[PDB]
Amino acid sequence: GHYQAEAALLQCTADTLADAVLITTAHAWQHQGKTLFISRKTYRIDGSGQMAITVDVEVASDTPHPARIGLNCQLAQVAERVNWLGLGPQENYPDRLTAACFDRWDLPLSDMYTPYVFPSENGLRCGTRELNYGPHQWRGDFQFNISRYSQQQLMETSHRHLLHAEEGTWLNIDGFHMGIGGDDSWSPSVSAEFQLSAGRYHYQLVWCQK
Amino acid sequence: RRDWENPGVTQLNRLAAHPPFASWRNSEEARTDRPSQQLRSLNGEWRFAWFPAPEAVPESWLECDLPEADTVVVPSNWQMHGYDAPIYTNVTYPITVNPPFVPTENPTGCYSLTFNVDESWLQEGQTRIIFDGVNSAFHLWCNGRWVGYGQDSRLPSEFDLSAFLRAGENRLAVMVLRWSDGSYLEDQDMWRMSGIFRDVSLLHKPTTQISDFHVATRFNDDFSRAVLEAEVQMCGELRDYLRVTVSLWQGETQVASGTAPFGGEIIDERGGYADRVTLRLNVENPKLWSAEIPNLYRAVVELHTADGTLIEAEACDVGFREVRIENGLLLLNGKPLLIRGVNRHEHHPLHGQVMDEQTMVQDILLMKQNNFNAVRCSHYPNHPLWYTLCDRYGLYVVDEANIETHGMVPMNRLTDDPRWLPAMSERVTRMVQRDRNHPSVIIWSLGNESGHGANHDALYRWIKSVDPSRPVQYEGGGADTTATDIICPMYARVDEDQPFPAVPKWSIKKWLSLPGETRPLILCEYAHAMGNSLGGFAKYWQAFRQYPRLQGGFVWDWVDQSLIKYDENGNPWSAYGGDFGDTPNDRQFCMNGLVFADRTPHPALTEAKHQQQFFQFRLSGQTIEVTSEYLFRHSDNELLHWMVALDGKPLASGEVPLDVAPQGKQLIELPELPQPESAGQLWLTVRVVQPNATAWSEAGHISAWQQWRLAENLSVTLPAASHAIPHLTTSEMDFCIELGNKRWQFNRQSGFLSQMWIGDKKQLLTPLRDQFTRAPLDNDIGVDEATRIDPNAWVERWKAAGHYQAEAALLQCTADTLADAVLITTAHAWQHQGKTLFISRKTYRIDGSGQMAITVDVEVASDTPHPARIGLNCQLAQVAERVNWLGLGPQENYPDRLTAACFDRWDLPLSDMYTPYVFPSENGLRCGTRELNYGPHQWRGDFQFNISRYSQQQLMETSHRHLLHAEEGTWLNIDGFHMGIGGDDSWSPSVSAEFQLSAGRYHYQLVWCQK
Ligand SMILES: [Mg+2]
Ligand SMILES: [Mg+2]
Ligand SMILES: [Mg+2]
Ligand SMILES: [Mg+2]
Ligand SMILES: [Mg+2]
Ligand code: NA
Ligand code: NA
Ligand code: NA
Ligand code: NA
Ligand code: NA
Repeated sequence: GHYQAEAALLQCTADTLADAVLITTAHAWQHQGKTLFISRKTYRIDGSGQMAITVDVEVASDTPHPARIGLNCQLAQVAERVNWLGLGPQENYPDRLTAACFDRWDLPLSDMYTPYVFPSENGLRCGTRELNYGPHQWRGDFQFNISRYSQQQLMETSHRHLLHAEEGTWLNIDGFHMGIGGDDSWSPSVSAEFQLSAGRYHYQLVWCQK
Repeated sequence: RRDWENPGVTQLNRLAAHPPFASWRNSEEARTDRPSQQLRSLNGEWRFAWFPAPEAVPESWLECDLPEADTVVVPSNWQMHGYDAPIYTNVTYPITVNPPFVPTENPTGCYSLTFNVDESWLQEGQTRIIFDGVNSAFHLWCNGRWVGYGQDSRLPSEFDLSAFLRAGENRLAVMVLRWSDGSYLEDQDMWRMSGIFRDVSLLHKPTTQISDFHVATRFNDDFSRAVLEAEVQMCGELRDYLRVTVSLWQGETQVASGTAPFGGEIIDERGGYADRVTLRLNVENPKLWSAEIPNLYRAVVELHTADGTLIEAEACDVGFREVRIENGLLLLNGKPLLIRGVNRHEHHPLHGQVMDEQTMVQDILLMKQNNFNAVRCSHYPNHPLWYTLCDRYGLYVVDEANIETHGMVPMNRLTDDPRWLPAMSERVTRMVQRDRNHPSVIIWSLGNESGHGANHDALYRWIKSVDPSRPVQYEGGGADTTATDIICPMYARVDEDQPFPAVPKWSIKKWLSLPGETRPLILCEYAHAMGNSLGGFAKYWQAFRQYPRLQGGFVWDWVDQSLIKYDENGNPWSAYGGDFGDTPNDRQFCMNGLVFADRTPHPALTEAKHQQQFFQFRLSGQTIEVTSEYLFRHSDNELLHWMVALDGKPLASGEVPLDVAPQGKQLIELPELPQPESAGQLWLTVRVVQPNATAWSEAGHISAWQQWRLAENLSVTLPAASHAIPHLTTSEMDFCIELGNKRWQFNRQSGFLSQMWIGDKKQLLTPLRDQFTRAPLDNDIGVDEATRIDPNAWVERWKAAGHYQAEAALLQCTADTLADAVLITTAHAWQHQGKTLFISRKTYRIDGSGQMAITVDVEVASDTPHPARIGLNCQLAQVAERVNWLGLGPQENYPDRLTAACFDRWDLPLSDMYTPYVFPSENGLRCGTRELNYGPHQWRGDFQFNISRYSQQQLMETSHRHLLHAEEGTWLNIDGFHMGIGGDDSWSPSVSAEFQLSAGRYHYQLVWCQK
C-alpha cells in the first residue's frame, strides 16, 4: 500500500520563540490498519526569513524498504536554469554516481529530465549541498530531481511522447533514495547496501529566498 | 665437547622413536588401556640446584647429592619455582643471534633422583628411561656414569639404562641447559622457559620385543568395507616359533584377529625384512571416526610363541577414517571438511608449560561446547595424552614439528642451509614416528615461521613418502609454496589484499583463483583474539560457507599466556611480558586468547561459538528452514526451542524435535501467532538444545541460536497531555529548569548539563559532555610504543590529530519556553591547534512529564581520522547493584562483533558490565539498545552503551587490570555510534571501512527520564 497510503495527522503544534516561530508535526502513513511510516518534523522560521526543516522518519521493519524518503511539492514558478552544488552534471543515483563529480553545476531545466522512452523516476542528482531555482534556495545534504512532470504522470504514462508539461515545476528532495539496480531487469537487483533498511532516518533542509 | 653448540649433534646414545609403548604382559590390560606394571612414573619429588653456567657445576654432583640443592616437584619449569626469570619475546631471539653459539652465561638446572629398581627388571630384558620433555638440551648420568645427550624440547628422549642400574637404590643426574643450538629452532612466540617439564618414566621391555608398529586403514568407494593393515617390527633374536597376533575390538566385541610368523614380503634384490610382519584384517561396515562421532576400535598387538606364551603386548586406539585431497578439496571419509579450528599453546598460569590431564580435558570440553572441531598444535608436538584425548573426544589435529626460526634474517637462513637439515629432519621424523597411529592427527605441519628453505621441500617429501595417509602443510615463505598441500596463510583477510613484497597475503577469496591454483585454503592462523577483538569474525564464516575451497581456519588463539605473580600483600595478579624483569620483551602480545589463562571465557568466545554453529536457519513466512552442516551424523540429540517476544515480553513459545540428516533440511511451520495487544517489535528467537548429556556436554546444552524481526507495529498513540509545565530560571551563570521534585542545571559558560537533582540528591559527579575517543584497544595500538612510534596505528592517528587533547569551545547556549516544555539549544566546537575537529549541535527538551529529550547532530571534519565514537559521557553520583537493558546481550558486543548477541530484556550485576581484560581498554559495550535502566534513571533511544566504575581516562592510563581502582559513582558512556574493534590482526589497522565512522554528519536522539 505504499502508493495508496494516506497521511493521518498525529500532531500539529505552533510555538513562538524569541526570534522564531516553530511548527511541529507528526504523521502516520497507514494502509488497511497497518502503519507503514511515521514522519516527525519541525519547521523553524526565523527573523532572517529562512525556514529550517528537520525530518525524522520511522519505517516499519516488516514493510518492504521504501523507494525514497523525502519531500515533494509543485512549485508555481517555471524558471529557465537549475543551479546546484553537488554531484553532476548528469543524472546520478546512489548506486550509479561514481562518474558524477562534486562541483557547481548550471543547466537548462530540460537537462534535468532524462527522456527514457518508457517514463520512470529520472534525473536525480545526489550529494547536493545547495540547490537554486528561480527565487528559491535549498541547502542541506540531499538528493533531488526537478521537472515539469509529476511522479504520478511518469507512473501513468507508457511513452515519453505522451507526457505533457504540468503547471509549474515538480520538485522532489530526498534525504535518502534507493539504488536503481540493474544486474538484471527481471528480478530484484538492488544490493543490500543501497536498500533503505535502516528503520530510522534523519535529514534536514533550509529553504530560503535568494 | 660443547654438544649444545653443535647442530650436527642433536643426541648421543638416544634410542629410536616409536609410538607410545607400555609393554603389557597381560593382553586384557592392553585391550582396555589399563596401567602397566612395566611402565613406571618417576614424576614427583626430585633434587634440584641452579647454576649460571655448565662450568659452575661441581663434579661431586655426579656421584653425590648437593647439600645446597632443594627438593622440587618434577615435571616443572624452573622459572615457575623462581630460580630465574621467564622471558616473553615474540620474534627477537632471547639470545644474541650467532648460530650455533649460545651465551657463556647459560642457566643450568641440575636435577637428580634417587630411585629403586627391582632385580626382576635387571635379571631379564631392557630397562629404558623416557624423558617426554626437557627444555632445551641435557646430559644424563646414571650412578655417576655418563649415559647420553638429547635436544628437541618437545619430543621424548629415551635411553637404555640396563647396563647402568643395580638392584635397589640408583641415582640419576640430569644437567639441563637453558640455551643450546636447539634454541635456534625454538623461536615460537611464547614464554621462554626451561627444565624437565614433561613426564619422566621407566619402561621395561623384554629382550625380544615389539620395537615399532604402524596401523593403516584403507577403504572401498562407499566406506562400507575396510582393511586394517598393521606392520609390526621386532628387535631381539629371531626364532621360527615367534608369532605376532593383531586383534581388533569394538568395545568388548572382537571384530577381527590375525596371526603370522615374522618375515615380510620381498622388497628388493637382497630379499625382505626378516624382522617384520604385516597383518591385514578385513572389517565389514566399519564404524567411522570423525570429530562428529569419534568411533574407536582397539588394536592389540601381541608378541608371543607358537605354543601360546605371551612375550609382550602393545596397543592403540584405531579410528577408521580416510583423509585425502581431491579436486581441490580436503575430504574426510569422502566429505569436504569445514574446519572450525583454534591454535592452542601448552600454557598454565601457575605451572608454566607443564600440562596436566585436568587442564587438557577442560580445554577440550570448552572447545567442543563452543563449536570447535579442530586444533592446531602451535607450534610443536604436544604432551602425548593430548592426542589420546582428541582421539576419544573427537577433534581434528594438525600435528606440527618443533621448528621455528622467526628471528633469523632472512627467515629462511637456517632452513635453506643443508648443515641444519639433520637437526630439522629429527624434529620432523621423530614426530611422525611417535604420532602416526593417532586417528585425530589428520594433517602434518613442517613447523612455523621459518621462511621457505630447501630443507622444507626435502622433509615435505619424506613425510609424503613414509605416510601417504595425511596431507602435509606449511605456511612459511608465502603460504602457497611447493612444501604445502594446503594454502595455509596467517591473517589473510576476506576481501582485502595485503600485497607485501615476496610474501603477499592475498584476500582468501582471490587467493583460491590465482592463475594455476587448485589447492584448498585453510588459514593456519586468523582472527587474532588479542584483548577486545574478533571484530569481523562473521565475514570469515560467510566466506567459508559460500566458497567450497575455503575450508575454514584456526583462530589465534585458545588461551592467554598470562602468568600469575603476587603483590606485597600476597594477592595474585595476571602478568605479561616485562613483568619479570625480562628485557627486551613484547609486553601484552603473549595474551591473544579466546579464554583467560584460568579458562574463564572472553566475550569473543561466544561470537566464535555462534559463527561456528552446525545448523543454519532461514525464515520464510511462518516456516523455519533448518539445514544441517553435519557431514556424518543425524540430529539425534537435538530439539528446537522457539520463542516470540514483544520488546522482551514473551508472547509464545514451543519446542519441536529436530530430525535432520547430514547436509539435509527440515521445515518447521510455526503455529498461528496471537496478535500483540500493544505497539512494538516482535522478535523470534530459536535455539537448538541437546536434551541428553554427552561425553563433552551436559543435558540442556545450547549448540545453536538465531533471531529474526517479525511484525512491527509502530506506536501512533500520543502521550497524555501533562498536568504541569517546567519552569525556566535564567541567570548569568546558569539556565535552571524545575519540575516537581526534579531540577536540571545548564552551565552557561560551558554549555553543558552540569547537575541534576531528584529531591535533594545530586545526580552527577561530572557534567554530561560529548565524547569522541575511547581508551585504545590492543587493536587500536598495534606495535606502537613510546620508543618506537607507529604513525599508522589508530591510536597514533587519533593522538596526532589531537582527539584526546581537544577542548570544547562554546558557540551557542540559548533557552526558550514552549507551550508545554523548556528548550535548551547548544553548539560546541572541538579544536586542536586552530583546527576544528568536531562540531556538536544539541537541543534538550524538558516537558511536563519530566522527560528530557536530547537531540544531537555532530559534524566531523572529513580530513580528521575517523573518531572512535560519537556519544556522551558523565559520571553518575550513584552506584547501583543491577543494570537492566532492552538491547543486544547479555555479553559485551561491538558493531563488528554483535552477531552472537540477542535482542531481549537483560539484567546483570554491574560487575558483569565490565570485561576484565588483563591489559585495560574500552570494554563492556552493548549495542542496539533501545532502553537502559540504572538506579532511578532510564535512557531510551537507539544507542550503544557501557557502564562501569572506571573512566575511559583511567582505562587509558592503566597497564594492568589489577591496578584499576573503582572511582566514585558510575561512569556512563552512551554512544549514538561506535567504531568497529577489528582483529584480522593486532599489529596493523584492521577495522573494515563499513565499521569506520566516516559519514561526516551524524544524528542521534536520547530520552533521559526517571524509571
Ligand atoms: Mg647440539
Ligand atoms: Mg598386576
Ligand atoms: Mg645398593
Ligand atoms: Mg613467530
Ligand atoms: Mg543473527
Ligand atoms: Na511509466
Ligand atoms: Na567452504
Ligand atoms: Na602473540
Ligand atoms: Na533430534
Ligand atoms: Na590501558
